[PDB]
Amino acid sequence: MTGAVCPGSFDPVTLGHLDVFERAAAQFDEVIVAVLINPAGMFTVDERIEMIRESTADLPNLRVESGQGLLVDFVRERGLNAIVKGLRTGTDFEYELQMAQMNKHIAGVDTFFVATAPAYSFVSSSLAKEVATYGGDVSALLPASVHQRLLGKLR
Amino acid sequence: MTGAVCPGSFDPVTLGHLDVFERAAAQFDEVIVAVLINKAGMFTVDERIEMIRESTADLPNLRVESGQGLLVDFVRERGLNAIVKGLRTGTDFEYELQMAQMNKHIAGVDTFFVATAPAYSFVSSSLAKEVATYGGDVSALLPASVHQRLLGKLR
Amino acid sequence: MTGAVCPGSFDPVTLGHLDVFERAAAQFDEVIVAVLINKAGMFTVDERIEMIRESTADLPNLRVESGQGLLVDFVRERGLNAIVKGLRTGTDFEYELQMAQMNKHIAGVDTFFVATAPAYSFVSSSLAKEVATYGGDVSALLPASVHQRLLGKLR
Amino acid sequence: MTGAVCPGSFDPVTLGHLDVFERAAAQFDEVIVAVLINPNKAGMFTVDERIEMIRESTADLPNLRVESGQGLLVDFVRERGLNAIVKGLRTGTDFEYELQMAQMNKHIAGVDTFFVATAPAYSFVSSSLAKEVATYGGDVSALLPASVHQRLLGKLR
Amino acid sequence: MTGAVCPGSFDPVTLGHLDVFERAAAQFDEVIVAVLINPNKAGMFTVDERIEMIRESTADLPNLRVESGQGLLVDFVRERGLNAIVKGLRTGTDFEYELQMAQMNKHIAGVDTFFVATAPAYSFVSSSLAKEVATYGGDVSALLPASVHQRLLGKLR
Amino acid sequence: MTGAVCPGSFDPVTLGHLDVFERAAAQFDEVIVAVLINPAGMFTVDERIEMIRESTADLPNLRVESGQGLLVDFVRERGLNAIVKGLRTGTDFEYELQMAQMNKHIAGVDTFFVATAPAYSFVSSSLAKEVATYGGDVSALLPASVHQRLLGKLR
Ligand SMILES: Cc1ccc(C(=O)O)c(C(=O)O)n1
Ligand SMILES: Cc1ccc(C(=O)O)c(C(=O)O)n1
Ligand SMILES: Cc1ccc(C(=O)O)c(C(=O)O)n1
Ligand SMILES: Cc1ccc(C(=O)O)c(C(=O)O)n1
Ligand SMILES: Cc1ccc(C(=O)O)c(C(=O)O)n1
Ligand SMILES: Cc1ccc(C(=O)O)c(C(=O)O)n1
Repeated sequence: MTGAVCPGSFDPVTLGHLDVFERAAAQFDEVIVAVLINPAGMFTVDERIEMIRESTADLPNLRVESGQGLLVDFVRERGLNAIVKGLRTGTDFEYELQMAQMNKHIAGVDTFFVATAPAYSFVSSSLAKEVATYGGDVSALLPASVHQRLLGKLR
Repeated sequence: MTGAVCPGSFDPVTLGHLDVFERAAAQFDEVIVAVLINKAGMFTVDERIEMIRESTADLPNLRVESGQGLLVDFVRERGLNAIVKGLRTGTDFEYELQMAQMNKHIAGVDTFFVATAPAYSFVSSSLAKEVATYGGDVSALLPASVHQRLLGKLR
Repeated sequence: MTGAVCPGSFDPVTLGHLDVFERAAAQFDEVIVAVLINKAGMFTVDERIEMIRESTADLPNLRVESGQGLLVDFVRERGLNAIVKGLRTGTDFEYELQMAQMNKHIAGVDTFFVATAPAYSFVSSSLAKEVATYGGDVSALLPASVHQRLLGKLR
Repeated sequence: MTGAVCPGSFDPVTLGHLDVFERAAAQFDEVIVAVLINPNKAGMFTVDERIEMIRESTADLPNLRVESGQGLLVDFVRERGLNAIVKGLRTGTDFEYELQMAQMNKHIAGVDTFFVATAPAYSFVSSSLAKEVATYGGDVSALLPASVHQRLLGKLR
Repeated sequence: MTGAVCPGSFDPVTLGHLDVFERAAAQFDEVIVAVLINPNKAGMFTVDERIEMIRESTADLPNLRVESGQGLLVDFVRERGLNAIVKGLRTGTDFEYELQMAQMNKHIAGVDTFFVATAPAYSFVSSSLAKEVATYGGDVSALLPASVHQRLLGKLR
Repeated sequence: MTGAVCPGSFDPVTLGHLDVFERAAAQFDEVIVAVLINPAGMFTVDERIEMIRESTADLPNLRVESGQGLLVDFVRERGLNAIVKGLRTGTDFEYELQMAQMNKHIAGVDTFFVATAPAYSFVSSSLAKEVATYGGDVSALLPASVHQRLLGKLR
């Protein structure tokens, strides 16, 4: 039984995230999306989880959970030791590499990186929110349910 | 009827910026420098605009305006669809690429990048202010007008 | 009286190149595609030129010429002093920056960089030829005319 | 029935490669090491030598096997009923080229590429730099598995 | 009478920093570790604590001394009759910003900056990531000198 | 007694190289420029050494020697264990980092990197030769004696 964790704040989840989720779910027996919260954003943890579940309805081996603290503890507590992280334009890859090597050192957890599809490579949660805030149309970059909710939080 | 917008916070404008303005003005019929308002910074919007106008008096086809909201709206509301953005040492080019792809997606606006001259490649508004704050000589890196104004804000 | 030169070996021209040509032609009055002759490659200079002309028939202000020697001489001998160069995934941008600074130094020619559309961001002439050689379908990544011609050279 | 292909020329395999093999084998049900051969440029080691050196240093990995191939990697992957590649990263990896290839490979064949950074201890070895250093007498013994080191010295002498 | 300044906030010093200190001390007649303080943002450790942790882990380096400062690094360097900075590189270093600062520092004061990559074993530690990991219970004991680790745990508790 | 080696092929030496030499000579008691030859260029080893000696006449603690084989052997044979390498626009820094870590591992030799001055940041031996070959003026980027010799080898 294989498995990996897909971590992020997902505030909100984007089609870039979904693409990575789909690829993880296709290649591992079990995937857990870890909605990591800070001491703070647009959507509550519960809202974020609901948006991810709506978007991943077709992935029966993927589940969504909230987490706090050390990512490697979240991973190991669930009997796993792999992380799958997406890459997009603007990803701080050098910092991701630093964290991957740190996470392997402190807990033996591996990190696999996968680039999101070119079509979704320039969306990020932060930039989608910024563009939407000023009336820009990011509907092609987000799940339909997310775009609906986003307009709600803004209007 | 060609034209481009050169965006930035310009707090203050540097010779690195001016070099890019000059190239934009040499290659496009019309250039608009967009002083993006959203942090208070050191100089007020009017001061920034004044300093740019003073530094670009020899560029007849260049004008300076402030703007709020999406950069692409600023560009499109003036009948243009090109941005000219400078590169220097320390530019977050990956983030600029993300924004360029987003801006093309949401509004059909092209972004052209040009590297500033080597002599001005290590100045930024932030680093110039920091160095000058602590008594370093940045007079070779700023328009003569700007430099005096900066000393004024500090003393 | 604005103008830019779009240089490359174009062996063959891709949709990534065409996207850049289209943007250059939309933002400058005059565009010259420079097919730089110096390795024999797959297609002859005349074939490359033909394929570009066929692919750019809807761009009235664009023309195609071959060139030898310094790119800056090609540009300056046509009364221009701007280069428009595309960026894709795998572009050696650091080398392009070195050449841009050198070209500005020796001839006062500016270089503007523009990222090609995400959909065409992973095609290159080399990778398209390699993949097609081994039977991969690159028809979505090349002008329809070019694609048939490529199949011809292979079969 | 999960699985991935770990590709390379492995001329010779290094401890950097082996680290990546081990991680892939720990995270996928089956792993195939694809020894990709250019039929028009011989390397230092023959295909059989390359395969033997990998097998001898992966004997502890029961779910890993080693096969050679040529042409499109995605055909090698798909003909084995898989659609994942696991590729290692080290210092000096042309990551932008690997990203270009990954996006191309997804486009033409639907195959996903997962990248994993090799351990810091092995992050500066590559087949090419190991061969170069050894050619001029440098000690690369700590960077290559035992199945490789003296065979490499043999080729050079 | 050669010499270099090794700058940082060292809040706390890591084994990555110490590796760089050791290399600088091996290659220059004198080394000064400059503990640069922002007078308007306190860190986890006080200046005296930072200096004590560095001193305790550099006792074997007779030609290294430790001093705090603020403001322009190049003034700290020049007022000591030196004109070289030795700065470490690790994974996640903002090298482009360091390059910008190096060119600025040469321009305004004639001071040269030499960069050296820390050892692979210490390449993924940083003061900030060590503090973050330790805050949430992760084991960073192998990445920090003995002068630091339990003091860090003390601050966090 | 401190010391470092500055390695390269220097075919020919540029002002970028000279800037690095000067900084090494200012910071180390002894500097050795290692002219490394391959199994191949424009100038012979002896010509390269002569051009470097002409350019470094004012550096009494710097000497020039040819070398073959492992750079770390060259360094250690001379009682040293430091390398000083310059950085310019277009340097393959990731490969330099790989070699530095390899060189430290196999022989305990440290590598210090220093960026050349912005004015000399876009010259390289290869690009200077290429530009000069087609009649471009690189005289501001090379020592006077070198530029003289370069015109000689070309004409
Ligand atoms: C698909 C994807 C991958 C990575 C990131 C990230 O860098 O945090 C993002 C995002 O910024 O929201 N998105
Ligand atoms: C000439 C120039 C080009 C780009 C930038 C930028 O990254 O915003 C700057 C700056 O930081 O002030 N300056
Ligand atoms: C669209 C595009 C932009 C740039 C390049 C290049 O790096 O030369 C290429 C290509 O490799 O064919 N293509
Ligand atoms: C461990 C490892 C990962 C990737 C590579 C590569 O860039 O091909 C190598 C190598 O070059 O031999 N090695
Ligand atoms: C060894 C080392 C070198 C450089 C840095 C840095 O980027 O400031 C660090 C750190 O962040 O603590 N550490
Ligand atoms: C000053 C300098 C530093 C490094 C290099 C290099 O990368 O080889 C060069 C060059 O290319 O000739 N020049």
